[PDB]
Amino acid sequence: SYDFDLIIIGGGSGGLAAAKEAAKFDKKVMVLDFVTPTPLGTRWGLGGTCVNVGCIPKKLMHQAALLGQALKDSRNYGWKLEDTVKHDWEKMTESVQNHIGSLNWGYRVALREKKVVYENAYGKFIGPHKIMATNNKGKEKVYSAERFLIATGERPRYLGIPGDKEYCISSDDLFSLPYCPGKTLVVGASYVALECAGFLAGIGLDVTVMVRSILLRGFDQDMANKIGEHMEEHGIKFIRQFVPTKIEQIEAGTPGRLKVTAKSTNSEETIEDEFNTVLLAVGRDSCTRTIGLETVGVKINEKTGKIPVTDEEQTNVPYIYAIGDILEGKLELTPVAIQAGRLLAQRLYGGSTVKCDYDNVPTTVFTPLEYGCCGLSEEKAVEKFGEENIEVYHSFFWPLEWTVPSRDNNKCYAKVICNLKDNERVVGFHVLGPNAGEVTQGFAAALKCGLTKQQLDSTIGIHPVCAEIFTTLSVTKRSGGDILQ
Amino acid sequence: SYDFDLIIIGGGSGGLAAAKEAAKFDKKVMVLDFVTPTPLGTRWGLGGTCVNVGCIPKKLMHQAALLGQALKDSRNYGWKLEDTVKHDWEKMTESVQNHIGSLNWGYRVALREKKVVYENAYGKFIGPHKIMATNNKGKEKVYSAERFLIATGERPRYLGIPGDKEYCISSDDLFSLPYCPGKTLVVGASYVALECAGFLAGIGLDVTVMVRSILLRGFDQDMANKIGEHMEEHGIKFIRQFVPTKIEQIEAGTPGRLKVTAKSTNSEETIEDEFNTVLLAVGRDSCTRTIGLETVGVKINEKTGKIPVTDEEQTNVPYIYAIGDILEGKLELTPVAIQAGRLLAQRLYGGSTVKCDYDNVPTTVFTPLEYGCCGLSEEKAVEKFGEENIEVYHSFFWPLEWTVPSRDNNKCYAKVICNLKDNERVVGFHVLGPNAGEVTQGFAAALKCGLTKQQLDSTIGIHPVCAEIFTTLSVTKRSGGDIL
Ligand SMILES: Cc1cc2nc3c(=O)[nH]c(=O)nc-3n(C[C@H](O)[C@H](O)[C@H](O)COP(=O)(O)OP(=O)(O)OC[C@H]3O[C@@H](n4cnc5c(N)ncnc54)[C@H](O)[C@@H]3O)c2cc1C
Ligand SMILES: Cc1cc2nc3c(=O)[nH]c(=O)nc-3n(C[C@H](O)[C@H](O)[C@H](O)COP(=O)(O)OP(=O)(O)OC[C@H]3O[C@@H](n4cnc5c(N)ncnc54)[C@H](O)[C@@H]3O)c2cc1C
Ligand SMILES: O=S([O-])[O-]
Ligand SMILES: O=S([O-])[O-]
Ligand SMILES: O=S([O-])[O-]
Repeated sequence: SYDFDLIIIGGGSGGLAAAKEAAKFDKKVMVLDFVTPTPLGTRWGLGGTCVNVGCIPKKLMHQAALLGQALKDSRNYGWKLEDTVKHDWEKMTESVQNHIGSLNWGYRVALREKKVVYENAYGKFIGPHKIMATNNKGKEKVYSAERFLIATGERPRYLGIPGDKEYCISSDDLFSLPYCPGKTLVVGASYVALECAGFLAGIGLDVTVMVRSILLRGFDQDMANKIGEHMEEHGIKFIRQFVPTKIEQIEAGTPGRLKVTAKSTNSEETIEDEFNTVLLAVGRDSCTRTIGLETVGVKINEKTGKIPVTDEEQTNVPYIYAIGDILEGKLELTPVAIQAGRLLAQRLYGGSTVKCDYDNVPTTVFTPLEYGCCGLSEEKAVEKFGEENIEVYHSFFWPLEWTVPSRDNNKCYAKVICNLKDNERVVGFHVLGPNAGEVTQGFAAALKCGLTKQQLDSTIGIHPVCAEIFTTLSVTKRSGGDILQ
Repeated sequence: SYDFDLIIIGGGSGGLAAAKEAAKFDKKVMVLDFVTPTPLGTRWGLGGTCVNVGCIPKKLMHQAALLGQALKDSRNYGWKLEDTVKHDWEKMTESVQNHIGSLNWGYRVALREKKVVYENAYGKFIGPHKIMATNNKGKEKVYSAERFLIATGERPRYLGIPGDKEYCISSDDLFSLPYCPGKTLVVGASYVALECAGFLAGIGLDVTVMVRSILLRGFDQDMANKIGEHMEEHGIKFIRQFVPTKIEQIEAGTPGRLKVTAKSTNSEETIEDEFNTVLLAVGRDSCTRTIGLETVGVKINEKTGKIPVTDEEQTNVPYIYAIGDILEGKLELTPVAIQAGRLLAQRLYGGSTVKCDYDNVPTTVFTPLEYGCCGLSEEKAVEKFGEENIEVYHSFFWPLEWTVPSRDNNKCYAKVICNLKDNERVVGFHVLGPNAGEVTQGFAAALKCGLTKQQLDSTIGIHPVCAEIFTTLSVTKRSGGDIL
């Protein structure tokens, strides 16, 4: 018989959630987790991308930037605070790493209490029902299991140019960087790029963002553009329609000096500039190519690296499942991986028939001005239902907290997208402003219940809170009405 | 015919909202607003309780307290900030009044643009379809209208004891107080009492709360008790089951020194202590007794002062309507008054048949730890549906922002209340934590759509944000499971 009921390959958000849930049904479970180091040698503990080099440290550094702004705001509220307050990168990073270390330990303890075997080893299939585990010393051991769950996540992509691995960093290195990045170039335009750029500027750095085409491809573009305009007003420089072709080291150091050469995407024009740090945020690649899928028959999308799965998270191979960021056509989010993992365990071992619902899943981008959304972008809604059947209600708003400091009127923005063919069903929700994620969450539940504009209008606001703007939206884009407060 | 289509008595949240909406239908409208001064002389501009002496300044002073805590938190996030930061009451109050002054102006401008007549005069009915308006010099003018809207709001209550009007203040005076209150006694246990106590402590004052019976009567009591415990851990002192019997002035000043004597509610025990400022937050009374209702036949509840109305906001007198805090059995909230006013204007003049919906209206209490809720308290749900038919799911949580400063784990708290006889319909929602109102608003919209537990569980969380706790609540009170 098999060594385990279930072996899980990857101890991140999805893998750990599935492992804890499967162990409630008295199953024998092993989790394999290993962190291959970045090209410059960075590694970390158990818990995956989110805990170590993703959501958690990112939000903490965003909070540090927010706190910088709160120091300024406090003066008009009467706090007698000295004029210049400087920021200490090492102190910040030490507190972030301390918290991450406690999570690393929490997860190890938790697996032990649930009687899940944890092996700090890299897993690679070698034949049906069999996997090889290789630890940090190169010792190999072979294990078998009745079922397997692939939850290996992704890792940052490089550009394939001279000097990129040698001199640049990615998000994987940023969050434990042992020196202040200094003058920084962020290459890319994903949410990670913009978030990182945002918090680095918010702690006082000179930041530049180099963008291949557009910001936040896949997100509502009018929202994306407002985010960018706000970043630019707060001193972040944008270089539009360029990609780096090489990175050269002018001087080593911590940080050193780097010369970046870059080429226009739509012409032959070339540019050069120098930076202390270059952060590459040009996508992520799925960890699906070096895990012996070919020895067990698992098919993947050879071009993207993603794994297609059934609506129960089964690969083409019936005893092998997959969840999380490696899935094709799903979403790269922690709570999605967590829900997929828990529900999977419940279907396999608890008799449940409930499937993970990947529709209308909310997100938030933690740019200096935060952006929460759920459902369709305006352009997707127009594509799906037709322009004549879509009504968009919108407004600017001004958080009360920002009045006394006297800043940033008419930046925060709210809209809902309604389908006129279906009782003005709210098919998209978008907010730009503080605590955007806190705002969005409950409206995402309301979308699950079929919220219509009429229901939304009958809902009473809470005063004085930003979110209440959603209960009185009466001006449509189609009307051409003015929406400046 | 009449001088006006509609005369509105009271230029506060409800009255202004109704006036702006009625003017969209090309009606001739007047708003009467007058602010009778507090016993110590405080007065203010157009806009009502909320703008001048309620929601707006209260949330701004709450924000000042929050910023104090942010100063502390900033150190662990790497900001090299000096050890002691002091707070300046006058600077805070000056900025708050400056903002209120821009709102006073905004509402006058907005009436004028809508062609609504604004008269700074106190209104008192004198006969059918007729009202007398008295200005600050005592000049009287008579106006008529086809319909009237009463929206006069409420004012703070005193205790009826020696020294109370002479030496104490209320919320009406607090927000423009020209000096720092110093050592403060807050008398009462309403949301106003606790919010004011909370921000005063948050800006560094020595604060004591004197409570007659319980905290936040009318609200979920387990939530109320957690709020109080949190206040107490942060240095707010509570005096339990006492009421003041007199206030005596030891020394005049700004602030002075006051001696408060108080009596136990359930014994003969007596106590004394001294304070710089005494803030009374012991309820509010409806401005319904000095407006000539008897000359037009409008019936009120003589005991409470509140006005019963139909579901269309009509009093017993068919050309006279009422909205806002004075209504019997409704809710004392700005957005409720605003909605009621707008929808009333639309029914009277726009052919709408839509009524204000007073069910599952959310609220937030802006105590140091904020409390948002919507729907039923646990004890009201149990009364209404029966204990065996109620499931409560709950959990503590720890905002990520609080980890690095390393404080206050297992304080923030979330629960939903479900009706097992109706598909686990979520009939109550409760959250204790930061940004509680931002969290509660969308869940209130979900309650309007009939949210069930299954739908809530199928909703995916946003990570890492406090509100996501609501999407994974699996532990019930009934199960006895541990939730730390
Ligand atoms: C900068 C950044 C910010 C983000 N912010 C957010 C956010 O705000 N909110 C949000 O919801 N999501 C966010 N995400 C995404 C979130 O991190 C991922 O959605 C989530 O971690 C994916 O979980 P997972 O289980 O699929 O993979 P991971 O958590 O990446 O776990 C994969 C684990 O498997 C390990 N592994 C890989 N191959 C092997 C092998 N062969 N054997 C053993 N172990 C292996 C990996 O090292 C890792 O430990 C962010 C991501 C990044 C990079
Ligand atoms: C300290 C405090 C905090 C509060 N916080 C909140 C909160 O966070 N959120 C919230 O939603 N609500 C809050 N409220 C309540 C909110 O302020 C009221 O619900 C709301 O203002 C009621 O609006 P209204 O139109 O009923 O009356 P008001 O705005 O009180 O308006 C009544 C107006 O009529 C004037 N007036 C009275 N009699 C006459 C007369 N005879 N003739 C002419 N004018 C007259 C009054 O002076 C006043 O201008 C708070 C209240 C207080 C006291
Ligand atoms: O601005 S120079 O140090 O890269
Ligand atoms: O291979 S999955 O698309 O059935
Ligand atoms: O106003 S009643 O006396 O007709």
